[PDB]
Amino acid sequence: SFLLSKVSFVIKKIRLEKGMTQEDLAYKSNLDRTAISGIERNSRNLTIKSLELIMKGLEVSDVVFFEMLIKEILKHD
Amino acid sequence: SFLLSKVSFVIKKIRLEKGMTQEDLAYKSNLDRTAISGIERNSRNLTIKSLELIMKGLEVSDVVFFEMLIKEILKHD
Repeated sequence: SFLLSKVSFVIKKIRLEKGMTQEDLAYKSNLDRTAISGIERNSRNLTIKSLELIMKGLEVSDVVFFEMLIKEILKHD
Repeated sequence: SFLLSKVSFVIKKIRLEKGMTQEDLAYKSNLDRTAISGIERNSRNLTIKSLELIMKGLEVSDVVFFEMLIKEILKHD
């Protein structure tokens, strides 16, 4: 699907712009590394609560995240 | 948790703007009515795939959804 693949793509794009490894995010987001890897490959089973934990771990506001998700969808869907 | 409470607010807001019942949304979204009620009652997490199916069931684009969520967070914190 287009949404979960865009959510993952935006998580990875921000994590690398902040210079972070999957381990680093895992530790800051309170989710296991395998979880992070999994979501970055497919975000279908990401919950909203976890996505919030990920945003806190990237240190990115929800609003910014959503604005990048919309920009990605609009420009590339 | 904060994100989920605004997501739950936006779902309910759109559902009622559209004049749809919870039963109607449940059927169109592939999610139990018990599920929908819990999501709106903040007593229940939600996956992105679930949120996707809800948007389809509301017949709103993800972009419009997320823009409404951003306005809600921004104007009302």
